Amino acid sequence: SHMKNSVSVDLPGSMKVLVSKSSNADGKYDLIATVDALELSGTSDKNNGSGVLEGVKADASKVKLTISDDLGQTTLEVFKSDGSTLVYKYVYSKDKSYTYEYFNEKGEVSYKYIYRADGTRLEYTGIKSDGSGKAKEVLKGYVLEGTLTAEKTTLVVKEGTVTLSKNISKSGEVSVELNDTDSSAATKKTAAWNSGTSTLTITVNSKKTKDLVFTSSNTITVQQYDSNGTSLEGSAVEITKLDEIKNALK
Repeated sequence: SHMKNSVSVDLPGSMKVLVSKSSNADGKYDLIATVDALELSGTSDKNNGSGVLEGVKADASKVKLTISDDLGQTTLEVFKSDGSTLVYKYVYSKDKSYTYEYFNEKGEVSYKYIYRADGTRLEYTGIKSDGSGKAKEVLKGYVLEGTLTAEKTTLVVKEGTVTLSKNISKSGEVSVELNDTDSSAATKKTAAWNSGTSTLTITVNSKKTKDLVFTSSNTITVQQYDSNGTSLEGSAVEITKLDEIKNALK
């Protein structure tokens, strides 16, 4: 793309926009960019690169790029020729976090990919009209699997008669629970969640055995209690594979 008497500005998602050095008789600035092979254009009351740019594809699809007033976010929408039914949509921030969505012929979401600033990911596949679907969380060393519903995301790990469930609410709040179908007092596992420290403490035969901590870095650590069940010993150790979570549930 080209523009007489202009300045190039770098944006989130490794995008670029050209903006005029000075305003026209109506006090406005001209904008131009090329995105995924198509030229978009617009005008703005501001001089920094922010505003709305639009274009139209060969197949009649309508494309719209919105650059936030402080340059911290970009949104790219592709609609049907009606200008309202979404085909796909993606959003980048200056910290490198990013979300991509695809839609069915009715304009309802069917797939969603989320990349967090720390490099971990959430992936939702086969999303239905009722809001349900398959869910996967991709961490450093291993992947967790489960389901999406209208209320929340639930990731599940099973070992023998024990089931561990990691819940994530609409707003990203994490809580964890454990249930064991074993009847014997000698071997049945139970647990207590502390929301104030993001920690699950496991008990067997009335005594504390270990602490599993669910950290702000999206990792899990394990640490054992002494043989009396009184104090933690050694140092906490970071989990690196799924089999090590299963080991902790034995």
